Amino acid sequence: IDVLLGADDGSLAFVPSEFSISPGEKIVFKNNAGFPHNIVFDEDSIPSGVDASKISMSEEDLLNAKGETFEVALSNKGEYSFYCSPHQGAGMVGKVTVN
Repeated sequence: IDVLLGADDGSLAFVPSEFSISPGEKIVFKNNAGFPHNIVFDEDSIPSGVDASKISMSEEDLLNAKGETFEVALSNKGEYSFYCSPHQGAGMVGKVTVN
């Protein structure tokens, strides 16, 4: 599934922000608008036993250019909360469910 970072009107959102995938389905996060952006999984808000480091950007890492992507595949089932660190307070947050 593709997810935009920034809406086409410049809104600081993931599009989509809430979505479900199957195990080992790839997510491609694509820099769209209002970058730089990143994708961080909340270590307190992912399935038990998952290593956030394996699936997230560092807080300090950025995608700086239009069309840069970060791709990830999730295998454990459950709910995963993520956010964009520089824009978290703006509400640039999301949740994926692996079912």
